[PDB]
Amino acid sequence: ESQLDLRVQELIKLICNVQAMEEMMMEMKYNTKKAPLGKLTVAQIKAGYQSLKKIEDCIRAGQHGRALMEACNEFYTRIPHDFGLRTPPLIRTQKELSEKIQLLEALGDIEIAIKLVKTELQSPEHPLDQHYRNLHCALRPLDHESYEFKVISQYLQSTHAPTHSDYTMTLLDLFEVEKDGEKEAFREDLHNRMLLWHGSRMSNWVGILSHGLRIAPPEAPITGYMFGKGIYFADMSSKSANYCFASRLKNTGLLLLSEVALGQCNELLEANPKAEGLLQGKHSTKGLGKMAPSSAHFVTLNGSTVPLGPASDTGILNGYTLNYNEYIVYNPNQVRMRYLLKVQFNFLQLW
Ligand SMILES: COCCCN1Cc2cccc(C(N)=O)c2C1=O
Repeated sequence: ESQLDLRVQELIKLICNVQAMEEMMMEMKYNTKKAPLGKLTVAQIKAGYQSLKKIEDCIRAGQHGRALMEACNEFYTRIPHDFGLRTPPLIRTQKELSEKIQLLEALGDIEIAIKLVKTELQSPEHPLDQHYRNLHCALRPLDHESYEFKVISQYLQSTHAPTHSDYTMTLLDLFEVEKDGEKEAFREDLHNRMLLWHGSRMSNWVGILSHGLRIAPPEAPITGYMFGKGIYFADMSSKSANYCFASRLKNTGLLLLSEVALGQCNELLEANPKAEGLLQGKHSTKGLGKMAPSSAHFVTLNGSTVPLGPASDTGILNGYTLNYNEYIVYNPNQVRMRYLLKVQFNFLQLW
């Protein structure tokens, strides 16, 4: 029998489920049958990113014919997909290229997860307890009556964007997060600390909790990252929640809240994959949104500003303009993971 709080038991059971990872990869068209997740290697993933660079080259030159077909076929050979009887689809847009980056990120997190979930041959501990220990990340459930639950609930609801109307979110459980080493590494000296959202797919949480949020590797396509290879956050819960890729079938997702040491922001109206080079002493990039929470409503929680909603106009308009802010830091030492929300997505099929 498990010695964990039942809330933690259910969380661990959810994120450490290998079959759920398999099903998630199958939904993304990855061929789990022919290329078992247990046998996938970091070298194979790295080569996958390299083949995306060649696709990126085609996209940035608007070459959509045989050169693109060949580049996509190379990627599909390295990272097996299951397209049934259909001609393999081409990867033609920045959006489609981003989906493939997301796949490789998920594969890397699953590679980590499969190693982590291995249990001891003989042990006095329940499997759930071994998985939990192997995270090296404390997860302490908070009561729904608590002040922290009240404020985080308010943050979640008040920053659900009105343009993200396809679903609502219900907070099922809330955990305080303390990742081994993060406090010691954190730039607690930097000003402008904010409590910001980060969403990710369900397959990714074992990786994120055990290794923290990470930046993209040098081999990844540069233009797959609209503000460069950093760690991306939102001040709108639903902007991050969209990156959970929850569905009617799998409607439980997680959202992470982290204390982010932004320091001096470099404010940008337009996307620039080379943004990190423009910092010139500044500590973070802020993609400037049309709509944002306003300072009048902000509260503090454990030394971080909480940008409570609702969102309203920022006076920012362009070319393209971001709907909502996004914040990018380029070193994990500017992040301290703080809360993990177990969220039920309630989908509305609107027409
Ligand atoms: C290929 O991936 C590029 C980064 C994609 N982006 C952009 C972004 C903005 C705001 C929040 C988030 C988040 N995950 O919560 C993200 C995100 O993942």
